[PDB]
Amino acid sequence: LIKENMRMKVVLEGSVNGHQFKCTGEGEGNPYMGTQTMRIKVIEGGPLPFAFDILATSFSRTFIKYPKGIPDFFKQSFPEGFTWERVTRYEDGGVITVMQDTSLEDGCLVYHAQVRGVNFPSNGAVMQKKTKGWEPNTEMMYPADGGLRGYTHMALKVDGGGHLSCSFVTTYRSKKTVGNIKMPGIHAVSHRLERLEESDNEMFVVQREHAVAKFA
Repeated sequence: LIKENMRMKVVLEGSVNGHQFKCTGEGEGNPYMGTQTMRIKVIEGGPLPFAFDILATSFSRTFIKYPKGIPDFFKQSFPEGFTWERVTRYEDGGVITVMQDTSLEDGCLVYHAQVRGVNFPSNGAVMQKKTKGWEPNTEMMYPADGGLRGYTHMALKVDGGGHLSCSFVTTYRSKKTVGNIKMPGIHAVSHRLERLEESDNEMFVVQREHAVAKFA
């Protein structure tokens, strides 16, 4: 069901520091090479009064390059797909909670994400739009009662050479109601999320990710 070329579409909605918004995206990638690109529009609430970087990691686990010898939980979850649930905590006080659903409809991956961010300091880099993308990172993946827990410590780059550290656990759960899933062992996933394009007030963003599974 997961072909060498797959398309995806996404709706992402919620609020950060009380500011309500909605974004829509579409893209494509090669799930077996771990590559994808997505074009994203802010369709409600724009221009956002915060860095889009905080939303960027919420827009795609089907596109990880897994070796033969590490079972691929996400690809095996289809046709039904999977969900993920995350709480991201930032060094300077912001917390963002995300719930995501991943499905497959008529050959296309479809994503719905609900986001709620609070307590980002008003004078901090997020709310002042002084960030400059994510450092590449490695997500540890742990098997947990028929799902996976991912654990990431990520650094958001900020103007003037700083970074904001953030951490999170992600809970990945299968939606499969018929069929089997071969569970992997502990492993890691290397991520590079790159901003390719943006409009002036980040109302339009193109980003790409490269994700590769490796032994831990």
